[PDB]
Amino acid sequence: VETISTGSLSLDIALGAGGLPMGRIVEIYGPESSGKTTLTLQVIAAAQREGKTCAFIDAEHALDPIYARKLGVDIDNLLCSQPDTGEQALEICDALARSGAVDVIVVDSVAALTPKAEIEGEIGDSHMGLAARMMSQAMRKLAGNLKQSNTLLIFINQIRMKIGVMFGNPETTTGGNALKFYASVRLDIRRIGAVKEGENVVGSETRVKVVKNKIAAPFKQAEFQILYGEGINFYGELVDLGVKEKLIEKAGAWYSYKGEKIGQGKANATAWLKDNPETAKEIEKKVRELLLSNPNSAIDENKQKALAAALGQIEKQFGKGSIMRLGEDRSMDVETISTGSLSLDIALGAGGLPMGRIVEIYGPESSGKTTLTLQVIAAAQREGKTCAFIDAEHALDPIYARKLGVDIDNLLCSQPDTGEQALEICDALARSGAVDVIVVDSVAALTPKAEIEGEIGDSHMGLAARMMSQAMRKLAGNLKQSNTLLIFINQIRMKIGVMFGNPETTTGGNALKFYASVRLDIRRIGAVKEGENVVGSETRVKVVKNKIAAPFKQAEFQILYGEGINFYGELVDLGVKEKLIEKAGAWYSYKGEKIGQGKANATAWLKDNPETAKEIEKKVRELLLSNPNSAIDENKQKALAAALGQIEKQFGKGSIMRLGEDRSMDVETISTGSLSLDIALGAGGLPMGRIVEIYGPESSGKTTLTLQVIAAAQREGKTCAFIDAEHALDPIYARKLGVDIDNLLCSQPDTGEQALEICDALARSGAVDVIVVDSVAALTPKAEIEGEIGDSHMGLAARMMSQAMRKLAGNLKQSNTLLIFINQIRMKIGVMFGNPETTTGGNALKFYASVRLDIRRIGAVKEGENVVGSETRVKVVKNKIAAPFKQAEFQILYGEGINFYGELVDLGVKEKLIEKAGAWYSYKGEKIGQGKANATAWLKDNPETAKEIEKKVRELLLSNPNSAIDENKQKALAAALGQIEKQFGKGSIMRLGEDRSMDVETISTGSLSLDIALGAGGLPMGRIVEIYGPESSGKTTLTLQVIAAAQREGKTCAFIDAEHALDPIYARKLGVDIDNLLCSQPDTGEQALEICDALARSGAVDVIVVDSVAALTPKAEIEGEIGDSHMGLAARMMSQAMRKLAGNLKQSNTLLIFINQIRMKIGVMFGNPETTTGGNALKFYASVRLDIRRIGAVKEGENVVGSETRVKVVKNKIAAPFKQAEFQILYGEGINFYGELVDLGVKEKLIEKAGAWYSYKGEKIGQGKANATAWLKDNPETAKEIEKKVRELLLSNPNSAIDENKQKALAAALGQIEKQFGKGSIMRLGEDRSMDVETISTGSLSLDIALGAGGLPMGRIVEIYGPESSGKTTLTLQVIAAAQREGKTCAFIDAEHALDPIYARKLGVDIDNLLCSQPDTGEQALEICDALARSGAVDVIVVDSVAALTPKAEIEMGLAARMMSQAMRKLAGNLKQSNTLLIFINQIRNPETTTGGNALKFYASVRLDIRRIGAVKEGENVVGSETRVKVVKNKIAAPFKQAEFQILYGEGINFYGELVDLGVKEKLIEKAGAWYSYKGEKIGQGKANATAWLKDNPETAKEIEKKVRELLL
DNA sequence: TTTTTTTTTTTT
Ligand SMILES: Nc1ncnc2c1ncn2[C@@H]1O[C@H](COP(=O)(O)OP(=O)(O)O)[C@@H](O)[C@H]1O
Ligand SMILES: Nc1ncnc2c1ncn2[C@@H]1O[C@H](COP(=O)(O)OP(=O)(O)O)[C@@H](O)[C@H]1O
Ligand SMILES: Nc1ncnc2c1ncn2[C@@H]1O[C@H](COP(=O)(O)OP(=O)(O)O)[C@@H](O)[C@H]1O
Ligand SMILES: Nc1ncnc2c1ncn2[C@@H]1O[C@H](COP(=O)(O)OP(=O)(O)O)[C@@H](O)[C@H]1O
Ligand SMILES: Nc1ncnc2c1ncn2[C@@H]1O[C@H](COP(=O)(O)OP(=O)(O)O)[C@@H](O)[C@H]1O
Ligand code: ALF
Ligand code: ALF
Ligand code: ALF
Ligand code: ALF
Ligand code: ALF
Ligand SMILES: [Mg+2]
Ligand SMILES: [Mg+2]
Ligand SMILES: [Mg+2]
Ligand SMILES: [Mg+2]
Ligand SMILES: [Mg+2]
Repeated sequence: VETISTGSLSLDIALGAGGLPMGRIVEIYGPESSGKTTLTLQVIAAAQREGKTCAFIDAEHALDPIYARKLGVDIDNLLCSQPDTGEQALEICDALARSGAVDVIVVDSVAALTPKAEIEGEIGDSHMGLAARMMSQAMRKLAGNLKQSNTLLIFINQIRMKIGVMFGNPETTTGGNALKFYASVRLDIRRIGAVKEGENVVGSETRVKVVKNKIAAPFKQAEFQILYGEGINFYGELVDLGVKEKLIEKAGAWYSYKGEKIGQGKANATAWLKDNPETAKEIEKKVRELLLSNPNSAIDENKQKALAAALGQIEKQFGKGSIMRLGEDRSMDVETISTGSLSLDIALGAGGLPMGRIVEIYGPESSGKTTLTLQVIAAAQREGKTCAFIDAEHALDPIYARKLGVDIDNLLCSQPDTGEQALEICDALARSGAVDVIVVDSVAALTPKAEIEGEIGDSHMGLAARMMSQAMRKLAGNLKQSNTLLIFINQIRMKIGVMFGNPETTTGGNALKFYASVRLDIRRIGAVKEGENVVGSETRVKVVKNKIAAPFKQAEFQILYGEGINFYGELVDLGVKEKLIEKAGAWYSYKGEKIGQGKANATAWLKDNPETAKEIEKKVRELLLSNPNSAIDENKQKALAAALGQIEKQFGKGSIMRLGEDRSMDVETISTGSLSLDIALGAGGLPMGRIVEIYGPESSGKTTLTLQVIAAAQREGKTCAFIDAEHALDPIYARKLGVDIDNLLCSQPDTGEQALEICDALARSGAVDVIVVDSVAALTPKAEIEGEIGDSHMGLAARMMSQAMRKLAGNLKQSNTLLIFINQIRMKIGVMFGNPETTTGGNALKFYASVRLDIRRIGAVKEGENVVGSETRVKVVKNKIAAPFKQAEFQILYGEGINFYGELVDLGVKEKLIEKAGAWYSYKGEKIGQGKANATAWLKDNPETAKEIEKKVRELLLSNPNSAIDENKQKALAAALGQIEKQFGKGSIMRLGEDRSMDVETISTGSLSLDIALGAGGLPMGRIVEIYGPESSGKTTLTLQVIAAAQREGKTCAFIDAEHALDPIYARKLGVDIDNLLCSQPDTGEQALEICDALARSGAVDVIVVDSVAALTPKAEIEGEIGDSHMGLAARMMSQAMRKLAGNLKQSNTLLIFINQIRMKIGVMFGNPETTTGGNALKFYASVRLDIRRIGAVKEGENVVGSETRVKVVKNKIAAPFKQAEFQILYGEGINFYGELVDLGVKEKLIEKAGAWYSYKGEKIGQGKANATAWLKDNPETAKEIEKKVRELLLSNPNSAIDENKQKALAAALGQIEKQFGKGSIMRLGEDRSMDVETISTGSLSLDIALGAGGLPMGRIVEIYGPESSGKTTLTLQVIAAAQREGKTCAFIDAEHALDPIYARKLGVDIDNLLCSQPDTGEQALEICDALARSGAVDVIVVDSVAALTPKAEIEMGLAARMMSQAMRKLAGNLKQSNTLLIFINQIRNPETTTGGNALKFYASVRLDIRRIGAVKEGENVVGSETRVKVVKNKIAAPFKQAEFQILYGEGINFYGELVDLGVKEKLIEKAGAWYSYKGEKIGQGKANATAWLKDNPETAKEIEKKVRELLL
């Protein structure tokens, strides 16, 4: 075995034998730009340095001869070949091997070795493993020849992925398995970092692993630097190795050799060795002796004879220039084209993009990719070059291209049908030699033929990737031999599950990375502004890959809209920077002469003096470029025409043509229904044959806007379709907005794939003009719908959308169909920089949209009292047909739509076409109205004059102004419709007007005034409703009243008690049929929602209510600890739930009501700090949202007997929003329905009211509201009559074997739920014993009475709060004592660290059995609570001071609040299922509050306010505290009763004192002055003595107590 | 033969 150096010392060591073995095969592989070619050239250079002869087979067609020279290669003696086919490449290898005159041969890219059959055949033609069998045959033949000539053959290879492998390294290598076996050495090379000169990236930090080795041990590795334009930092290695081997001394930063200092810092020591080559050789020789395992490494006139002969043979076999010395190959010289940006041309090092090469440009949407591309085309055309543009994205604006200086009339342009077609056109144009630059717009849009013909949702895993890989193989050679530049534009995608480095990728696989000679990352970094107006984009381009000069330089410039790259701007900045242009303050000077004040003016001057500009530019280039360069056309036109004729013959008529003459490319627009929006869009409306996205918050007007565009289109004879994926379209409302309901095609699809397949089918028919998809957020993948809630389908919707765009874009353009996608907003978590808002469904839509609109409600339109419309703003956030970032403001008037004529007035006035003198509006001298309202009415009334004004407003304000047949449509329409129905079932698409299942049906809410407020008379069936409000505002109550009303009509209901706080007895009092109410207290939030889905799908349940989304705790959270962060886990759960539920609920006609709680949003001192739990999804999916609030007390003199209540309709999709209802909730009775009826009756003049007397139809019905109410309750028939009339008068939107299938399906779904989630997971409320309320005494009799139920409820949460020393702990210990006295087990969490055990004993606590904990952190305290709850062995737990519950992070805003909120979520369920009472004591901070946030307010079943109101005195001594407790919240009995008792110190609550007072109050104990008597017998004088007597007579005391309880409980 | 592509707030 004999070896050759690799050019790296550490690699030579890693290889064990000191280098690569002669007469063997070697493979080198790695990612793009990892240093494969470089390494290879370094081995060639080292070999040549020793008199060896080398050959380079550049199959990749990307060798830079000048660069090879810089790496020390003898260019003039390097044999070089750029072969046509892979077989040719390998035949040359064999011939060179057999000659015995070549020492090392390197083949650059086996990946580029294309079989002859493949080259000749089309792109997208199958030749399975043809390259593999070719390689296999080559090795067989080569191995023997290489050995007998002692020739080293190095194969460079690229990396590919292996699709379908979910188990081990997914990486592979090209060209099959043969090379693996035949290689004596295999090397894996990788770039592991950057080498930096402060700012500049000057090299690559590199690692090589010896992955296979037949000449020494494998698996050693080398690390070294590749310095650009220099090569392997050899002397760097030498320093490190020298130091490591103790030949070079290193004291701190000082390097020494043999006593003499050689440099400070690695950089300087390296420079010294470079400078002293003799000493370097000495050190190297020693390093090798020390570290190499093996000791390795007429006569030449026979070589030259045989060389010339083999060379002559190769040329005879394969043609003239098939092999030659690199130095003399002119076709190998790098030639460049300007990019249109001066600073980019500088960044690229060589002055522009290289001819005959592939270039990639990628970046986010609207970053300037197409623009840049067109600017390079314009520059090329300006120099007489010929260009072609492949518009695969179907979004090129010819007029815009012209504005950027493109010669539209000579730009070849193609909008190809398939990706293979696109690439076949590229190949054909390349091969012709008549086209100079070709740009392919979006590889992302290059859709494989099989994908286009397949359905949406069919998987074609890496079909585009393998297509691209085949394309590069074929294109690289053709492009070089024609000197044609090919630019690929690419989009960005996210790679999922990557939280390390860069999550960004590029479309179309890995091939392009490798084959690109330059890769550019372009980005918008800011706005260019003319004060107000955004007039351009501030832009940055990074040179991310570079094969013709150093990489990683960057350019910054402006893109000015409608003008292009600000070239002269760059020139000023560069001129100033290079001291060619002088800048004194704001004054710019050239050669002494002032050229302008401010950058703007200096720029204008250069534009004006082109000769001087050229001079400055020439100098800037000389100063800043690192790699500067230095019958004929009638053959071109002949070959061009022939290739063009060929393309048209192969792919049909208009498959390629001059842009200027393609009529189908002219942008045509449709009105949006808003005039100011049409103006904002620049072109006058939305573009036909394009994709548009509209997004914004809930109820911002997305659907409305969309329907207005449909209406306007229909008004012009166009055909429209509406895909209601959100399942929330109101046909009657659509009609009010002027939509032709009877001709609007409408679909409520089952899956997202179905929705998109329908879009495709409608597009392809060519019979539909505009299609709108309502909510991409609602487009649920098939796998997701069939899966369970909580199954993860990470980015399944995203990959679906990405596939859809690919297929849709082409079809929409060729049918001239407008597709509008509505989207919702989501928050992106962990983003406190810029904008936390996003959009659903991934990144594809951003890129493919020609227009993106951000719509927002910015205020209310008011008729004094009534909210009659929404004030609206739309921002044009993306625009491909005119400048972006303009905005529109208009009104949406409910039940009417966009106020188009309103805009017209304002615009008319603004443009001085309509005169406005005070309040009077005039047109052409004639008065048209007083006030905006009347002027609007006038224009509406005079449509001809309105058109005239509108036409003028458009002329004045638009920047981008515009301009058998139907029986084929109807034929194709019917066919596509028939197809859709055959594929997806009967009613899967139909005319809206005739879809009965779309009509809105309602259920009463139990409140008459609410039913009126809702406009439609109640809540809508088959929809989602949300109710939210503060604690005890009446959410559950309202809900139960709707259930009761539903049951009263024979409907079936279910209640999901996630809050674990439903009182069955109370539900009964509110009129609920307890025995038939399905009830569930689920363990996790996913379970709760899975039950909802299952009940919905059964079709046997009519209304379902979920009590507290706030209580819907994700499974991961429940199983995790308290204080574990599950940021937005509940939100993503809710978001998935809505997606699945919406469709099921509609198709079963099931109403789902979600109750929600309120939380505060921290750091918000602007508008409303209130929010709702569980994220944003529910806002969007709810058809009605209700805000309920307690606004006062209903009183029977003393007693609080009900709550005065207000409900605001905060969102409404079935009638106008923002109306409100006010009614009473009477405790233990419910909503006072007949009360409302009286008030409404009187208000509507149906019931007469003379003073206090109420009359109906002449006959007196009662004196006072109370009695009139009683009368209606008593005469139900008359009440119905009055109610019917009140509804007719006040509703704005009035409505209009069978049960044995229900019971069969119900039982089945119930059986299923129980099988899935365990025994008692759902049952009838009436028979659930675990739901009954059980109580524990508080230790105070009067408190037990105040609580109504006789004490605190087991399995619930209780809060006690009050000032310091008010008796909180005491009370708590008394409840513990009472519990222990009954054999219960108690625990005390002393977070306040202030429990006195001796005192607890005095209050009668069993100290020895009281579990006690003084926890370190709040999370620990609560984790202990949870653990004790879950054990089921503790009966009552008290936590002393939530105020003392300090979060873990704090012992290192609202951290405690979010902790408490998480705790309640987890505790509520566990406490109920163990029947454990948890009491929280709280402190005070009405200006009073409580610690630890809002959660506890909501979750407490009882809240107690305790207060010291005076002193108990033994003459002198204060011996106790006089105490008052108010029941401030109560879920088990009426609230607001109060107790008063004494706390006697060292004794506790004075129980017998209470007994006296109660006894006296109830007339059981007689009190004559100061004398107390029982049953005639005197028991004491003064309260003190009576108390002592009862204490002394316990039997009598029991008797009195028993009676007091019977009377007062 | 050879990758595909994000999800979504928390709470005085
Ligand atoms: N002509 C050149 N001028 C300056 N730097 C170059 C040149 N060619 C390559 N480089 C740099 O050398 C490194 C490796 O290049 P190369 O050996 O071509 O990688 P590979 O062959 O593995 O694709 C890259 O960082 C690249 O930018
Ligand atoms: N027809 C047009 N009129 C005005 N501005 C445009 C037009 N087309 C593109 N622009 C603006 O130029 C910038 C870059 O657009 P473009 O080059 O199409 O980006 P990309 O191709 O990278 O998606 C964006 O700000 C865009 O709005
Ligand atoms: N059927 C209807 N009757 C009355 N007003 C409606 C109706 N539908 C929607 N609106 C009102 O119009 C505005 C926008 O509604 P919509 O276009 O559905 O919002 P989005 O689709 O953005 O969620 C809201 O104020 C809404 O309450
Ligand atoms: N079991 C009950 N007995 C008497 N009054 C009750 C009962 N449950 C609730 N209430 C009262 O009805 C009103 C509304 O209670 P609720 O509907 O549970 O409020 P929310 O569900 O909004 O927290 C409150 O005044 C509450 O005290
Ligand atoms: N160990 C004790 N000895 C005497 N008096 C006490 C003792 N502990 C509490 N008190 C008195 O009992 C009353 C209420 O105390 P406590 O129940 O601890 O109030 P809180 O816990 O609400 O601050 C106060 O007047 C206090 O002075
Ligand atoms: F293999 Al390369 F640029 F030559 F990625
Ligand atoms: F790449 Al684009 F609009 F053309 F984002
Ligand atoms: F997008 Al919506 F109600 F339809 F907020
Ligand atoms: F929402 Al509640 F008591 F049920 F405040
Ligand atoms: F002493 Al305190 F609440 F004030 F326990
Ligand atoms: Mg290379
Ligand atoms: Mg583009
Ligand atoms: Mg909508
Ligand atoms: Mg409730
Ligand atoms: Mg205390």
